[PDB]
Amino acid sequence: MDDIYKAAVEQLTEEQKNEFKAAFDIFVLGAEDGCISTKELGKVMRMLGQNPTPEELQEMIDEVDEDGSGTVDFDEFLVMMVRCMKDDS
Ligand SMILES: [Ca+2]
Repeated sequence: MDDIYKAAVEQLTEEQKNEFKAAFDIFVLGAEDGCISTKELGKVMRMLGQNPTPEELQEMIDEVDEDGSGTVDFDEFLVMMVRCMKDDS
C-alpha cells in the first residue's frame, strides 16, 4: 500500500463523494451494520451505471480490502472505484 492510491481517493472532487455517498447508503440499506456487501455489488454497480463482471466484484474488492472484513466500506468502497478509474502505469 504505497502513498499513491491513498492520494487517489483524496484527489476525488467534493461532488464525487457527495453524490456517491447517497447511493452507498442504498446498498447498506439492507446490510446489518451499514456497509455495501459484495454479494449485492453486482446490482449496486448495475444501477450505478457500471458493468463489473461476477469474478471481478469479489476479486477487486477482496484485493482492495485491507481490514480483511469482506464488506466494502466508504474506505475500500472508494479505492475500488478510483482503481478502475486509474489502472496500469
Ligand atoms: Ca473490507
